[PDB]
Amino acid sequence: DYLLSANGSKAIDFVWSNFLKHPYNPKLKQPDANVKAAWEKHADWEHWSNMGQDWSLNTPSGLVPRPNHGIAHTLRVAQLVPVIAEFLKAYSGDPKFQKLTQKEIQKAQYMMLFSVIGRENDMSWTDANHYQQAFKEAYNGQYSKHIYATFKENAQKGFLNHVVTNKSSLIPSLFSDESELQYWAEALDTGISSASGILMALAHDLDLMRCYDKGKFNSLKMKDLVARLGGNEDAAKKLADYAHDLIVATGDRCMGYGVTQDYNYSLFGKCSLDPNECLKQLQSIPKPETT
Repeated sequence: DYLLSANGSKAIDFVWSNFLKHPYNPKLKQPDANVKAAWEKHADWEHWSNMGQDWSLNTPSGLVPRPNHGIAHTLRVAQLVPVIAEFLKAYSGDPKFQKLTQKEIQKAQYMMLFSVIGRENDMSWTDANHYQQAFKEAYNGQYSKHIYATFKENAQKGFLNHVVTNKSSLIPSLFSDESELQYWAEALDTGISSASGILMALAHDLDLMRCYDKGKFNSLKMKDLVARLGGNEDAAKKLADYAHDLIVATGDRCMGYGVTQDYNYSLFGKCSLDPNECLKQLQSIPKPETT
């Protein structure tokens, strides 16, 4: 809905041109030797190479930077938000989800456009916890700034930059005033009980089927989604099927759910190098109906 609006289109162009079309930062590709050694002692941690994973992807259309957190991912999580809201209203059994007016849902969708702009590598929140702990263990307890939290602070900076540059178009029609804007900017700091926060978290969670294996996606994402939909596994599966179909529509990899696939390099390149083409492919997917 909001992604074709003037405000949506301008936000997409901002995040694409200033952040998402550019490479990750080579200085964040891997830890130093000391941090690596401390990290490797934790056999239960995913390997430190997660920091440099998914750096870029060659496609017939060009070399795609940040392929696992680029324009296709960003547009999909934004597109998921209104559909998730309709599923929550239909199946959650929690009346708190009717605080989701169109304006609320549009703000949540808008925020998702800024949800990965601060990234300088592909590492997860858990990876950043591990880096910070490994740093402490390698360097006599010394403190280091949490890498993922720094990404989110940089995203807040870029979000606020865009919104204030376009304040007359966004306040009060999307954000009522500067105080409300401040609350939504603080909502980018994702590490959650509000209706809009749950909505944004579920969009992030669903799209992780692109990079989680099936055991991890089912245990860490699907169980929670089913419980949020009142235990309705059929409804959760319809919603996950939609997230899967958006992934396939953009040529992206799908590892954790449904009919799995590797990248379609041609389609992924076309979508990942042209936001408007990516959005066109996304909107060709039927939105599921709720009872």
